[PDB]
Amino acid sequence: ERPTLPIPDLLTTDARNRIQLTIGAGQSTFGGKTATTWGYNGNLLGPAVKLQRGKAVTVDIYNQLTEETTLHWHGLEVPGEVDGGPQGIIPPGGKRSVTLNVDQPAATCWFHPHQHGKTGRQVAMGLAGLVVIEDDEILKLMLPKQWGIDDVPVIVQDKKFSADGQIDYQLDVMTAAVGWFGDTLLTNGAIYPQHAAPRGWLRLRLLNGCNARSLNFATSDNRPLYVIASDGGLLPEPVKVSELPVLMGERFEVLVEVNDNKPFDLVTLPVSQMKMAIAPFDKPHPVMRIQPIAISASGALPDTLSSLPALPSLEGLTVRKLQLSMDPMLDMMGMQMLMEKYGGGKFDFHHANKINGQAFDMNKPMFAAAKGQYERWVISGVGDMMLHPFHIHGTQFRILSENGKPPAAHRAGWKDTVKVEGNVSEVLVKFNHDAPKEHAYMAHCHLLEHEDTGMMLGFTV
Ligand SMILES: [Cu+2]
Ligand SMILES: [Cu+2]
Ligand SMILES: [Cu+2]
Repeated sequence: ERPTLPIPDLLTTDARNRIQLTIGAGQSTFGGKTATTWGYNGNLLGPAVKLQRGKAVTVDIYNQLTEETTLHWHGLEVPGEVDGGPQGIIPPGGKRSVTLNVDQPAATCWFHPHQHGKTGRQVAMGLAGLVVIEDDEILKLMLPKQWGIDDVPVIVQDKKFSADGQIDYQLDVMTAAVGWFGDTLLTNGAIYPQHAAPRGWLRLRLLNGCNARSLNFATSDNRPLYVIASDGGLLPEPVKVSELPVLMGERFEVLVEVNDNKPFDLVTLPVSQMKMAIAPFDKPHPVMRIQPIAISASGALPDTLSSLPALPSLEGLTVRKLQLSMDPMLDMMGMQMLMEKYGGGKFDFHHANKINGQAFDMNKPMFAAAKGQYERWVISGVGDMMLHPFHIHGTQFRILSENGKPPAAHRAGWKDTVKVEGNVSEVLVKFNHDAPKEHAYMAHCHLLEHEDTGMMLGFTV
């Protein structure tokens, strides 16, 4: 009765150097009840696009939805033209082709809609896919690499459903304040699936694909997780942890030992968002069952994985300050609402959340950043106690200060997201590619309902 963990197709180019992605609506079943869902190349979620560093691929994108959408390639160091800006809106029945030039270390990135004001809803409906970047360096390590066997993507997402089974998503005052949270946890679209893993090392490419919920991975029997990669790729050495917090939109790759016939679970532990943990995420929650099989796998975990460049001197680097702000009444409303779950004048919430006192204006980039030079961006969330995972397009950056303190070792490598939660973060960013006004990059909170209600800025390079 325990469903098998679905494995996204790992797609490579055809003989024409092309990959096709179709965006469309279908049906899925959750807990025995059908729901209308959206997917790439299917009814729900999407495939994993395989890229090779230093090689070009062209992606043909067909929008079969009845509304506009866009595609954001989260974590890719690509020109702003790839996401597209206004030219990046794909009308119903429209086609968009993008040629991806992959010039960054091996990493697990992802892709998802980014229509402003509607990103939360389109992700909630089902749209997300993966990007697997490979390079020469990672292949020489002889990591677990049999996709779907000992090298497995694990996209973890919550959803809220109505009584009839349909996805229950509404961007209203309360969801704009706190985010969209559900009580049903999905793993590659399935409820508590199991994966059969050969003996030895099992590699999990973890993605927190929730709109607003932070996760904290561990195992049911407290066996450790060996973190080998963050958002932007390999760490210099594996970092062993007993638990692994993962913010919305973040990825980590971990190895876990499969050493006998005893099944065990990947779980997620309670997280305080504000300072409340709400059922059914107020105690450890299963994510998926790992079922050992008698076959042994040959993946290895070397002592050294990669090399990170030394941080440059901070003297002389441009400093950019970004102040996140939540509307005080959304902030208050959200605190009271969570306190109860845990236990007029013309206001428009669609532009109520802000950066540097401005809600996102698609026609006015806030600044231009330098191309090819390190900058220090300082992001403050001092006005409220909510979690804002801050994401910057076009770069894999280094965290200098995460929410007031130097980053943990497994978060000190390549990142595209930094925690901001009532304190101040500082990141060292470099943009290798152009993004003109008509194809501007974005920087924003990745709690999707916050960015949909104004907590985003555009910038050019
Ligand atoms: Cu994203
Ligand atoms: Cu936020
Ligand atoms: Cu974004």
